[PDB]
Formats: sequence, C-alpha cells, structure tokens
Amino acid sequence: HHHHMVHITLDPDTANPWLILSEDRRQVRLGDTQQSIPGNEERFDSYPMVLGAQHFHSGKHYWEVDVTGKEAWDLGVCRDSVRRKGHFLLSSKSGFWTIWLWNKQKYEAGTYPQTPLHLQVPPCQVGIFLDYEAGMVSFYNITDHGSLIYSFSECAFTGPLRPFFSPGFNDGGKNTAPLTLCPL
Ligand SMILES: CNC(=O)[C@H](Cc1ccncc1)NC(=O)[C@@H]1C[C@@H](C2CCCCC2)CN1C(=O)C[C@H](N)c1ccccc1OC
Repeated sequence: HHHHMVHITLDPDTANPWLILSEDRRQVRLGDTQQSIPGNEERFDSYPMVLGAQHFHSGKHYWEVDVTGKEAWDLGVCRDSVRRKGHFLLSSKSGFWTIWLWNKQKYEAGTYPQTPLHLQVPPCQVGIFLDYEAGMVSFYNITDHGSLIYSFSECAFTGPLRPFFSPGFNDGGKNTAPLTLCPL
C-alpha cells in the first residue's frame, strides 16, 4: 500500500474556524479562539473538522498521520456531498468512513452504531488506504507493523471522495498537539 502514496494538502476553505492550519497545510490543531473567515458552503461549522484539497474519483490512494501525544482525533474519507453545516453523527450512515480516539484510550470505528476496537499497541502513526473501485477504506497501526485497525468494505462509492481529519476537541486541556501528515 506504501507505493500508492498521495501528498495531501489540508483545505482552509473547509476548515472549521476554531482550527489552525500550519503554512504548509500538512498540520491541523484546535485554536484557543475562532478565526474570522467566510461562512462559505464547504466550511464545517459545528465540529473541528477539515478536508484535504484532493478529490478521489477512482484508483488507489494512501497516506499517514502522526497522532503522538493526542487523547482524541478522527481520520478517514468522506463523500464530497457530506453536509458541512449543523450537527450530525459521524458514521458511514452520513457518508464518512472514519476511526477515532476519544477520552484517551477508547478507539472506535464509525459504523452505525460505532464499533469499539481492541488494539494491542496504541498507534502513534495511522495509515489510511482507499481502494475506490473495491469500495474499501482501511486503517493500519504504523506503530504495530502496519496491523489492520479496521476496514470498511462493500462501500460501493459513486461521488468524488475527500480525505477527512479532526484533531478532536480539547475538553481535557491535554489534546493541544497537532495532527501531522507524514512525508512518506
Ligand atoms: C456524541 N454522539 C456520538 O455518538 C458521536 C461521538 C463521536 C466522538 C468523536 N468522534 C466521533 C464520534 N458524535 C458525533 O458523531 C458528532 C461528531 C463529534 C465530533 C467529531 C470530531 C471532533 C470532535 C467531536 C461530536 N458529535 C456530536 O456532537 C453529535 C451531536 N451531539 C448531535 C448528533 C445528532 C443530532 C444532534 C446532535 O447534537 C445537537
């Protein structure tokens, strides 16, 4: 899957305004306050969420994310069509294919309802693989020899798809650290 590597740039036009993106659009973290930026149609308004600029219409695509020091986060892909504005449940039923950590050490897949995961090694790095034609998205524990964390299959897929990130909420005080997309 390593050879299907893709270079992803976070899109500030989708970014929830509490989010702070590094200049190179390779890092995202949650600010202590809220940016003043357009209320445009792509912007996630309710939750600290951001997409990659990239759209996947076909083919196989792979990337990695550092989560070192983080008590919560959310990673995966979603339909370009997913709703941006207002409250919703993160799941395949809303057109997102994600896993997450919340409340330090509780890992779960975004099934409806959510599936708790039994991991042997807390991941410091997460790999995300998309096979469009096979309607598949899978999550590997880079820290544990690239062991499969979880796989969504028979996803079908018709629209364009988007990479998806949240550095999580900081209700904790201790989730300040950013997500980082690893150079590969
Ligand atoms: C709390 N309900 C849940 O089961 C999960 C839990 C969850 C936590 C973390 N990662 C994924 C899932 N929440 C959601 O699906 C969404 C996304 C979530 C975000 C995502 C990453 C940034 C920080 C947290 C916060 N969340 C809501 O708050 C929903 C919300 N409560 C709501 C859903 C419907 C109808 C009215 C409604 O509230 C008005």
